[PDB]
Amino acid sequence: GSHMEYCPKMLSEIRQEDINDVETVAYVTVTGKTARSYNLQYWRLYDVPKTAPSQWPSFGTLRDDCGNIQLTADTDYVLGCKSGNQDCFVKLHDGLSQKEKDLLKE
Repeated sequence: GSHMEYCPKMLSEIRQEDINDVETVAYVTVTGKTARSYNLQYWRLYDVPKTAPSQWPSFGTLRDDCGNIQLTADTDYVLGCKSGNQDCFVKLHDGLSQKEKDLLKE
């Protein structure tokens, strides 16, 4: 079926509230798109809201059932997700301010 939980949102600004409400925040590149999911390369899991797990896969996918995002090929994003890559927020990595860098402990 379709799930509101697989409708990622673009964030203009990453704030503490956004970080606290996800399980992981990651630095990713979108490497392509299958049917309904973006393909992802993971570069780093930030140590927020909690210290990052020791082990994490280099590849993953992000499902979008809505289309309220239009991610571009070979483009870098910060991706904040609850477990299973649901209720995600997305922000262009090249658009990070120093404030956001500090929140992410970049």
